[PDB]
Amino acid sequence: AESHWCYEVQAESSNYPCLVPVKWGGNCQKDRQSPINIVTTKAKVDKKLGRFFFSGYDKKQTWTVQNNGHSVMMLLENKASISGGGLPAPYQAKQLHLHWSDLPYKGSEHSLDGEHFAMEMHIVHEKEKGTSDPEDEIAVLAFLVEAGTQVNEGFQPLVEALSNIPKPEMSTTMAESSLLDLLPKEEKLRHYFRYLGSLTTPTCDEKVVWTVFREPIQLHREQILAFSQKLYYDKEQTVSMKDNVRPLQQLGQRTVIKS
Ligand SMILES: CC(=O)Nc1nnc(S(N)(=O)=O)s1
Ligand SMILES: [Zn+2]
Repeated sequence: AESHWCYEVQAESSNYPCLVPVKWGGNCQKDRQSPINIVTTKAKVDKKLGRFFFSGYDKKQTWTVQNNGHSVMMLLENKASISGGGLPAPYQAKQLHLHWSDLPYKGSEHSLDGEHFAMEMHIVHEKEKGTSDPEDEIAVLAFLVEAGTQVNEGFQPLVEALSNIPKPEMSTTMAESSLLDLLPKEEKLRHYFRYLGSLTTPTCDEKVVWTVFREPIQLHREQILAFSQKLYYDKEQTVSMKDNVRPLQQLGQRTVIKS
């Protein structure tokens, strides 16, 4: 490529040339890409999609959180894992990160029935393989975030940490907190959508089994704004981190199923 990959907002907000999403390389131009719009009434029920088992999600830890230049990322270091959820194996948690905007009607990568949410949180896990790379090497759990007036206390350790990592490659330690602190109530997580796709940043490898939960996380408008107010794409701090969102891709001949 002739320059570093970026999101559209970065190219629009700076005179420094970068490669916008439609121009991304790697596998980004192949035909099983993510994110997608989900028509919820067209997704077929698959009874084999049962409940998830979240392991290590309840435990209070002091997570390392970092600005990687295109998101904020918690390092999960195999300290959590998942099974069930119609998955073919257990998966080890690697990192958690987010995509957002600063307007309530956009910020998520996926849309449900043409509606974008204020943020989307991705928990990235790796497959525990056997002897028999695969289409489902990575399991990403996607949670949509709806802006409101409810202060989400569970999110405060993360939101407070943001002031400490404004620039790329900066890391800090979050106050004691659990992954469940960040999620909707567990019982609400029985309803989710499932399809096979890609990572949503270069090289956009087609190795992700996606889960998009129906239940949104409720976050106060100003907790969401704290992301774009405190974070930057560059050490120069010329472009606030927001609209770190890949445009919608075509489902093509794929099928979306639901629990
Ligand atoms: C470092 C790493 O895990 N790569 C990721 N790239 N895109 C991802 S996402 N947005 O689809 O969850 S994760
Ligand atoms: Zn992501």
